[PDB]
Amino acid sequence: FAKEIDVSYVKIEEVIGAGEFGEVCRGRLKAPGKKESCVAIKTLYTERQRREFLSEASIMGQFEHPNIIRLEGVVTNSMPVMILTEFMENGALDSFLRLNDGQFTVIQLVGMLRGIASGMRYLAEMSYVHRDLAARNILVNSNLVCKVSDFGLSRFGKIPIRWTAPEAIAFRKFTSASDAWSYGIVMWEVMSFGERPYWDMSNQDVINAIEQDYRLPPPPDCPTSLHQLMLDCWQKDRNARPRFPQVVSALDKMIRNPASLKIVA
Ligand SMILES: COCCNC(=O)c1ccc(Nc2ncc3cc(-c4ccncc4)ccc3n2)cc1
Ligand SMILES: [Mg+2]
Ligand SMILES: [Mg+2]
Repeated sequence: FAKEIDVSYVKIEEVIGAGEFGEVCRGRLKAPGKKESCVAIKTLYTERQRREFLSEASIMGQFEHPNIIRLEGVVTNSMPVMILTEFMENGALDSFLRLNDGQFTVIQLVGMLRGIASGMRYLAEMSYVHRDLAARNILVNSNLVCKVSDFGLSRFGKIPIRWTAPEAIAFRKFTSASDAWSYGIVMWEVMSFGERPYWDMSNQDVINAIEQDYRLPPPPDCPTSLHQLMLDCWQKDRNARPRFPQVVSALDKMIRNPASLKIVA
């Protein structure tokens, strides 16, 4: 593995959350010749489960981008198995926004979406299909920088219906274009300050609604240009959806022309 670290360099500070295979902790990483850094630690079962859990670390270690969670290291030679990443002070974006409901400006929200879109642009360029892009899988640092998290080389836990493109649900064809659909859902989550997508519907109702041309309405106070970008991401034809460089360009144009963001339906 790339970034194997001696367990003596890690001090676990406190449990900060619950992950899929175990606890999420905050800790301190101090390696010889390097400054001490704050880390988030995921601790871990069968051999296939261990290889799947560690597959997150394998791919994360091959990415380097300001909007992609940074791998600091892994503990595999010793037990328990750990994945260490940079610590993100504000945690998951959906809960962060619910805590701060209506407290960030449209320009700040657009900056967060631009950061997510830059991370996705990088992944699509690397031919990496996320498949689980959702606000709960975005982490936020003290400066409000949004980073894509939740990596893995495993195949579908269950398909996250509410965030998945219709061709991906129906034919299990996951592409950067189905991630563009998911990104549209993330835009809606952000502009709604962490509301659950299709909150008043079940998974089967969502599958039926989407197939029957229903699309999420603009969140309260959402600029029309942002809801139009959502509708573009939600085109039934995957080839008609904007690619991530187009998404970033559209958001940069909004940031540059804030008067456009004043138009609300
Ligand atoms: C005492 O607990 C109170 C509740 N917890 C928080 O407020 C909280 C705040 C910040 C974060 N930050 C954080 N920072 C980085 C993370 C990184 C991962 C991760 C992802 C993939 N592989 C390994 C780790 C998971 C969660 C992560 N969470 C988490 C919880
Ligand atoms: Mg780089
Ligand atoms: Mg996932």
